Parts: sequence; structure tokens; C-alpha cells
Amino acid sequence: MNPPPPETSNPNKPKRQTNQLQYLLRVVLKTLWKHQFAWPFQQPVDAVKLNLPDYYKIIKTPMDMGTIKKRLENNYYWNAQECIQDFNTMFTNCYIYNKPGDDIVLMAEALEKLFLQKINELPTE
Ligand SMILES: CN1C(=O)c2cccc3c2C1=Cc1cccnc1N3Cc1cccc(C(N)=O)c1
Repeated sequence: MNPPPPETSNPNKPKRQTNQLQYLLRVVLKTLWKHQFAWPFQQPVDAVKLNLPDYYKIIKTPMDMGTIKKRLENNYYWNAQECIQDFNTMFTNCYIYNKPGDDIVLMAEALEKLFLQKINELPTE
């Protein structure tokens, strides 16, 4: 059964736009989105649809690139490190819910490498 998805707006949280956050949307997220292994990570896990009633019994801080995309579009984040933390949470959730060698884990591993390649150098202020 599904919890509400993570928030993509929060009016008591201050917003910011930075060159690095713009890059995280235009380059990092929008490029990873197109990778052949991106599809599991483009939306919150629908545990009812996928018949994973344990998913949210294990994963307590869910995160996905659909949520990240919407947060970037809303200027939800204060800085690039906050957004990077959401990507890292998404990858780590996959490793936590699954185990080494699983197909979904191989997909996350490849996407994580591409993510790190792209954030290795960010634009400056
Ligand atoms: C983030 N996420 C998981 O952690 C996870 C664990 C098991 C199953 C899924 C996911 C998943 C996202 C997901 C999104 C859309 C449709 N289905 C999803 N699936 C199907 C799948 C993907 C790859 C391999 C298998 C398999 N068991 O071979 C099954």
C-alpha cells in the first residue's frame, strides 16, 4: 500500500536558484532520464501496482527522479548539495531494498556512475 509521494513544494522552506541547480536540471537529470536504465527511477515506486507490499516497510525515505525533477522545476532546493543528496538517497534505497547482483541493482549501479561523472565538475557561481 502507498504512502503519499515526497513533497515537491513547501511554502515554509526557502527557495533558491543557483547556476549549479540549473545545471542539475538541464544537464544531469535530463541526461540521466534518457538512459536505457532510467525507467525504474522516473517516478515514485508504486508498491500496489508492483506487488511490493514490503517496499515502504523497508524504505523510509523514498526518492525518485520524477520527484527530483519537480523539485528542481519548483526551485524547491536551497543548493545543489541538497539535490545531490536526493539522488544519493534514491540510489541507496535501491541497494537497501534489493541485493547485489539483482537486475535493478545493476541498473542503479550504472546510473550512479553516470551521475557521478556528471557532477564531478559543476559550474561556478
Ligand atoms: C526502484 N525500484 C526498485 O528498487 C525495485 C525493485 C523491484 C522491482 C522494481 C523496482 C524499482 C522500480 C520500478 C519502477 C517501475 C516498474 N517497476 C519497478 N520495478 C520492476 C523491476 C525492475 C528491474 C528488475 C526487476 C526484477 N525483479 O527483475 C523488476
